Amino acid sequence: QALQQNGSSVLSEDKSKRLNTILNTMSTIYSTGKVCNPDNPQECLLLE
Amino acid sequence: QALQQNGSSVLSEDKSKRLNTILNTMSTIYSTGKVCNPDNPQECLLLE
Ligand SMILES: *[C@@H]1O[C@H](CO)[C@@H](O[C@@H]2O[C@H](CO)[C@@H](O)[C@H](O)[C@H]2NC(C)=O)[C@H](O)[C@H]1NC(C)=O
Ligand SMILES: *[C@@H]1O[C@H](CO)[C@@H](O[C@@H]2O[C@H](CO)[C@@H](O)[C@H](O)[C@H]2NC(C)=O)[C@H](O)[C@H]1NC(C)=O
Repeated sequence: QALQQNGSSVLSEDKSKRLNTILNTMSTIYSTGKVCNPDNPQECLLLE
Repeated sequence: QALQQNGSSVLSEDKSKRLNTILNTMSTIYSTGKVCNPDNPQECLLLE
């Protein structure tokens, strides 16, 4: 039963690639998001 | 008369400082400003 699980393989190929690109997009948005000042918008800050 | 010109020194000290900081601000805004796509705002392009 530790080797039986199919995981996400039961999904169709199109839906599987859609889920993969959604996960990648969410991770990238979190990793490279920027905010900056209302008065000096030339320099922005990351999160970390 | 090539050495006699008073230049910008006739201005008051506060006004001279104001003009200098205005010029520096304008140059920096031109140099470091950037724009980016409406759909993927994570990466933004400079001018040059
Ligand atoms: C994991 O994947 C297997 C095969 O990929 C799946 O088995 C299917 O099971 C149904 C119902 O018994 C059969 O009618 C199909 O013919 C099987 N294969 C197909 C074509 O999907 C099953 O979904 C999963 N097995 C477990 C234990 O979770
Ligand atoms: C710039 O040089 C001029 C030329 O002398 C200086 O002008 C003086 O003030 C008035 C306006 O020209 C004149 O009537 C005086 O004869 C000038 N005497 C001086 C030396 O003040 C002016 O002072 C100089 N500007 C600065 C910032 O020193």
